[PDB]
Amino acid sequence: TLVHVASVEKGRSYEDFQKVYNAIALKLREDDEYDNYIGYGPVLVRLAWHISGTWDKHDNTGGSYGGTYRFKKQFNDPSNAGLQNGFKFLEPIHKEFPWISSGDLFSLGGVTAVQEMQGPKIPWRCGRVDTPEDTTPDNGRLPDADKDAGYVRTFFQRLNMNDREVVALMGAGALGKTHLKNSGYEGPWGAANNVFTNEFYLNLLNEDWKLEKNDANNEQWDSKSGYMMLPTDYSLIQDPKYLSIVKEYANDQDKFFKDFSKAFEKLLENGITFPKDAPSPFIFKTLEEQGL
Ligand code: HEM
Repeated sequence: TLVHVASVEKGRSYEDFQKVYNAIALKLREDDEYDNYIGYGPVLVRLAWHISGTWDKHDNTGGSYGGTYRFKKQFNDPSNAGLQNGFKFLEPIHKEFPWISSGDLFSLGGVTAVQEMQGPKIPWRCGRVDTPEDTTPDNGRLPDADKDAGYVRTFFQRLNMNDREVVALMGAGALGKTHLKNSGYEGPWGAANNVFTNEFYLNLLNEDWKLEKNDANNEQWDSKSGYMMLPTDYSLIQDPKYLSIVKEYANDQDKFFKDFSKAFEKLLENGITFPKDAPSPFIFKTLEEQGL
């Protein structure tokens, strides 16, 4: 198991990272038109999870720390197609703040997007360090969507995530949508695409789902309301343990926010050793809380 010790960007503290937060949040506001006015919030949240989700607990490869990845077929793979827009969004931020590492920026982008879409506060730690010499390909490390509950449970054990963590994670605020041309799946999980909610769980339990074939010839669960669920999403109510938790989050927004917050931060911090002398996690204020 390689060891990856967090190292604070030289001389930086809270206020420096809140400035990066603010520029990300302000660009989020400014580039409102992206993806039929969904904006960049959702792809940023997906970007943070994708780079973090390359981690393997068994040898500590991958993860957010090194910020250095090689994306299968340079994003023209259904597993990662669409993420380049997220990296392109963060390039001007990186140019404005060249001192932040890549792992810190990718992960802070996901935290910023969640909060600015009114999701829970997500504490965030700095100190990931680029590892240009050691690149992690995402190839085969992220999960397939045409699978069942056992697949999902087993996949996530590699990320040291349990049933609750997994169900909290996948709902992912019901942000954004699947795009047929990226992934071979089409449609949103809910009606409020760029607001962080527990509506994934509600829709899953309350919508009338039909198992259909999309124009890419892949099966997905569809509702007359125009929502969709991937086979892996749907499995969360086919498995009896997952189903209980789905119901729990459907019925308690605050519990879901708190569980999501813990699991997302954990996900974003996997693979990383924080010195005992490391600063405490930062909780960034939103633009709205700052009156900006
Ligand atoms: C079993 C695990 C999961 C599967 C199979 C998977 C599958 C998918 C697929 C197929 C898409 C569509 C990509 C495209 O068409 O644009 C996608 C979207 C997305 N994923 Fe995942 N995902 C899973 C886990 C996660 C989790 C844990 C998060 C974050 C906590 C998440 C975040 C998102 C978000 C926010 C998008 C929307 C992107 C956009 O609107 O541009 N996913 N995912």
